[PDB]
Amino acid sequence: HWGYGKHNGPEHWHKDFPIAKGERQSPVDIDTHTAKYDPSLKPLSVSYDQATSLRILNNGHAFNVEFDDSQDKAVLKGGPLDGTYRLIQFCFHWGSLDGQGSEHTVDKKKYAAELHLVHWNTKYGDFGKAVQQPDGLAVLGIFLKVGSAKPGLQKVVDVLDSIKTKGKSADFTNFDPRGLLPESLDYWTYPGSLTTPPLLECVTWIVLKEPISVSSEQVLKFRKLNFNGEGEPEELMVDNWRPAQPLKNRQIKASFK
Ligand SMILES: [Zn+2]
Repeated sequence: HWGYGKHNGPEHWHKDFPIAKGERQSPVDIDTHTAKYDPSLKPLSVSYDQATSLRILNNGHAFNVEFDDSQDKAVLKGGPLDGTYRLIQFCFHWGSLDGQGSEHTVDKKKYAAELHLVHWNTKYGDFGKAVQQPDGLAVLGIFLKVGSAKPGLQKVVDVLDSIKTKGKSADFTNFDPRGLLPESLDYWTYPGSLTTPPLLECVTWIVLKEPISVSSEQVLKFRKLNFNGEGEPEELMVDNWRPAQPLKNRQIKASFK
């Protein structure tokens, strides 16, 4: 099935998921000289006080940390959103080298990595139904650059030996996602999609202008993960990002001048 390699990477995806060639695909390039500052835009409200992380998983494409989404413990609201979106997971994408790794790009620039805090619209009852709705998901995307270390990522880095290969998971309780946010919540926003199959166009993307810094030692530990399962030839999990897709008929709004 799908991956990032020459035989099953982003250029092949459309054969199984034809929406890959659609009108609201993600990620995109964020052109800061055409993104418009938007007045109707409230500030973003991140309410992650009650967040409960469940498990971390190497799914053979990335890793995800999964969250207890049985109640309003961790919600995103405000900004461009209507209603209340519950955090269900975060996924991470990164590169083989520091100059690539992000899915979204800003003025064609690629960051070392990109995190997604994935939330589903409470009015659809669950994630399954949510993803079938054009406004069903809100994804907060945070760029990472290699500079100093992020302490709130170290928990994650420290568990990665336990999930080196596809299929492996580990308990990951009491992880605080607030520790993955930059200082500023200035953001750009646009309608798009999942960046991995099934690539459904159900996403209000909210991409933060301010990147976080991670150490070279932190990102290096992501690059030691594996795409393959235990007892298969070792294939390092790197470059698990989809490249920027056609903007087509969409405007990217900025929450800031
Ligand atoms: Zn992701």
